This record gives sequence, structure tokens and C-alpha cells, in this order.
Amino acid sequence: TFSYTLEDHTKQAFGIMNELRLSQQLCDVTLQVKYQDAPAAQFMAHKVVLASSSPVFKAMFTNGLREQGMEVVSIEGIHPKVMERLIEFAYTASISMGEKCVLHVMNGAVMYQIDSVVRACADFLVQQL
Amino acid sequence: TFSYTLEDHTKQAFGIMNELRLSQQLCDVTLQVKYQDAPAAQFMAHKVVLASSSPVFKAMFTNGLREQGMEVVSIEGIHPKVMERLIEFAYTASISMGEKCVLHVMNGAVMYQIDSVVRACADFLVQQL
Repeated sequence: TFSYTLEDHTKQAFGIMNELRLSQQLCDVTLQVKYQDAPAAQFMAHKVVLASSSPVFKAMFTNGLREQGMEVVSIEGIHPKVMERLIEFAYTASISMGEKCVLHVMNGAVMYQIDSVVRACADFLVQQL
Repeated sequence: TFSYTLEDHTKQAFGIMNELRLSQQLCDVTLQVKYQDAPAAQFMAHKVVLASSSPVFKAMFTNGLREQGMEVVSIEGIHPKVMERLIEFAYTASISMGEKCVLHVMNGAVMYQIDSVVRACADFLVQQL
């Protein structure tokens, strides 16, 4: 038989998936993030991408129903900027923050079981010692 | 600032996206493939993943409408096994075929503008000379 693999493929396809998110195309979930006194924010995304990067989103979205179109999800207890950075991680494989954001991002990463990000924020805080 | 990147992330997330496809979870498009006298076949998938690997699927799915749930798409002129192998490439970054399938797969890859696969099937046919 003949077999071929493009190693860069998953990188490239996520690059296009991030473009479709920024263009709000093919999105099926709107995350409405309200945290304490911060202004409410909204993030549109694709459930299957969120599901691929967070076990908590996967279970949140996999239910027996064929949901029709655009589901709104109310998100509590995480700041808008943290959610934004986590969504960006799901779509880009990278995350960036100032040395004083690192703690709230781990909080959010623990809450959405983003294993990779938890391990990294823990390494950083320990190195600050 | 503090910055982190998981290089394996896009690989891992596609691995979960392929699992959700095999489990028919979060799918929003069913490709009904009828080719000549071959039996009709069906493939469920996620539009945003198809869109990320084929410029032709992207334009096919990005329209002004918020489509409600599960769109059926009739696909002509490509054999079921070729479509299957192209879908698998979109979700796994790899494709495999016997030395006599290579020509029909390039046909399908040209038809869906899967650049990476076209270039590879062309290299193989030329090396058979």
C-alpha cells in the first residue's frame, strides 16, 4: 500500500478554524460570561473545537439531543479575559498573560480541565519562589 | 509577560475530534455519497473540520444563513471509499490507499482542493515511471 501524512496539517487546519471563529462563521455556541462587577462579555465558538480541548466542554455539549443551531451558555465564576485566553488556547495551542494574571488563568484552566495549561501555570508559580 | 505553547495540542485535539466523529457526536453535516452503480453511503462530520481542510467545503458551508442543526449534502462524482479516505485525512492528517487507488484519490483531492493530498498523489504517480 501507499501511505502519506502531513505533519503540519493539524496546525494549518486549526489556523483556519481560528479564522472562522474570528469571522463568526459556522459557530454553534455563544458563551455569555458574566463575572461579579466586570462587564458582561460574549464569545462565539465551535462546540467541537471547545470539546476537543476541554473535557468539561465536551460533556457539557455531548447530550442525546440534536440541538438546533445556536446554543447560548451562561458562564459564571470566571473573568471574561480568562475565558478569552482559554478559548484562544483551544484554537491556537498558545496562551499569553502577565505575571499577575497567571493565577486566575490556572483557576479557569482547572475549572475547564485544560490539563496542558494547568501544568504550565503551576510550573510558573513554583518558579516564582 | 508569560507565554506558553503546547506543540502537541493540535494533534491531540484532532484525535478527540476524530473520536467525536466516529461516535457521531456534535455532527452538523451528513454527506450522502452516491456514485454510479456503487451502493450509496453516508458520512457524518463537523462542517468546521471539513472547512478547515478543504477550501471547497469551507465555501459550501459558509453562507449568510444560520442553518438549524443537521444539513444533508448530496455528493456526486466521487466514490464512497475516496470520500471516506478524504474525510479521514481531514480528521487524522494521514491517508492510506493501495497503489491502484492513488488515481481516484487525487481526482477526489483535486475536486475538494485538498492541496496537501494532491501534491502527494502526484509525487507517487510520477515515481511509478
